[PDB]
Amino acid sequence: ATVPDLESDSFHVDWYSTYAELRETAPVTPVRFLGQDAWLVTGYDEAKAALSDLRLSSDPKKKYPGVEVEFPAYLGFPEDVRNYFATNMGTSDPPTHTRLRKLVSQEFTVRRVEAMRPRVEQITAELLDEVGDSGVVDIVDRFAHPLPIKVICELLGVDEAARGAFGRWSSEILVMDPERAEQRGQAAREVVNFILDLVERRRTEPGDDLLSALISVQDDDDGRLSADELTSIALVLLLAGFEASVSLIGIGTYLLLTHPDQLALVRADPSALPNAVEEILRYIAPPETTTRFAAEEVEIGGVAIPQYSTVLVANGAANRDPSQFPDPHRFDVTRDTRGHLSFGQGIHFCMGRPLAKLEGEVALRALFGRFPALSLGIDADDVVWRRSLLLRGIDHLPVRLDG
Ligand code: HEM
Ligand SMILES: C[C@]12CCC(=O)C=C1CC[C@@H]1[C@@H]2CC[C@]2(C)C(=O)CC[C@@H]12
Ligand SMILES: C[C@]12CCC(=O)C=C1CC[C@@H]1[C@@H]2CC[C@]2(C)C(=O)CC[C@@H]12
Repeated sequence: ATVPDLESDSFHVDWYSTYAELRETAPVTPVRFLGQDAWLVTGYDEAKAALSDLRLSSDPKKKYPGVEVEFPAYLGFPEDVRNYFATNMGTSDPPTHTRLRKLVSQEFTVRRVEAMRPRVEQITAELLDEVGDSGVVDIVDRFAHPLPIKVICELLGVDEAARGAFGRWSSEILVMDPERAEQRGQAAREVVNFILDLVERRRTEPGDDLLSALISVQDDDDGRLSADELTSIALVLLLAGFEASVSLIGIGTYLLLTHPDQLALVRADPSALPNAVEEILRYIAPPETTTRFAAEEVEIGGVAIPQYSTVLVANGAANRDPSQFPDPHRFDVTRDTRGHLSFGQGIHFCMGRPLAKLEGEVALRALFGRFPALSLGIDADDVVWRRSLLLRGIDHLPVRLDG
């Protein structure tokens, strides 16, 4: 009786209360979203199990007898555009996933990330030098946002008259509003056109960047990446490379400001920063929801999910499951955050974890170390949270530098 509609304000206003209600009733339940029926998984155990079950595919390009596969993330995307966004690690199942991840991991390494620490510190310092030292500034527009973008552009060899453009496109693709569908499909074409030009430019003039590296990358047993895989991989690395990092820095600043106790704990011991980052991700996971497609009938938590169903694994809800995390609504930077699902679970585990932790640690440490009297420019209850189950974040965060 009464299936929940994920488009309602209950999933965007104090949404975590709605998750607890649902999980209590049934960790696995049928819902409606973007006009289609789906199953949402709010339980921790149920979420881990689902992400570990390979009968739940991550490939939207797959064709099934009399079935039209529709992953919500692709609302309004023309098919040619869809395939450019969907021919990479996160959009492939083994054995394709296996080789794509192997070829990329040869170049996208911890060594390459570590060598970037000096540059990310410098960029952080510059951005902070620019905000001044007094008044109210949107910490997102002046810090949280440009920091991750500069780092990903340098890593991929993207430049000046390009950056900032994909910011607005990214902004449109982040939300699925049925009425803005084609405007969504349009920004998507632009992102693609940009990438196509970027890769060809790099083929013509290779450098020390990661993208040049991926173009030459080769393996004896796996081979090389096709033009399409290369273009799709560059697209996801660019997009996923900065968007969630923005959410981490913005939500994190917001969190520490509203929990003075935890902020004091951090300023005191810098060695407590790393776990603070983990607790911020656990508390409000940017990728609140992850999508899977049931290639076969699958039983999740005693519930049979019919074949060909769309499954929304709510990573965000699972992180606040009381049986896994006691007092899940208490933001505690000292708690064991082991096992949260914010970077995924299983084969599709986040390849970008090292870079994300680097940015969050360096950013927040630099932010709060520089502004000891930093405070929220607005009332905590007035902070506008982005309406997206795909990726949570704060688009505007006014803070007072001097207090
Ligand atoms: C705040 C940090 C981030 C969070 C919360 C995050 C979260 C995730 C999650 C939840 C997944 C799994 C998605 C699924 O199972 O369908 C994932 C996958 C992935 N992430 Fe991250 N991520 C972050 C930053 C990054 C960065 C900086 C990059 C690097 C360019 C990146 C690259 C990827 C890629 C390529 C995958 C696909 C992995 C695969 O399919 O094999 N991520 N990430
Ligand atoms: C989790 C994630 C990473 C960081 C970020 O900022 C936003 C997202 C949401 C979309 C995810 C992406 C990871 C790569 C994924 C799985 C694909 O291959 C298609 C969907 C896409
Ligand atoms: C999460 C994300 C990151 C950067 C950004 O600016 C906006 C978005 C939302 C659309 C995501 C994209 C990551 C790549 C995704 C998952 C695809 O492969 C299709 C939909 C698309």
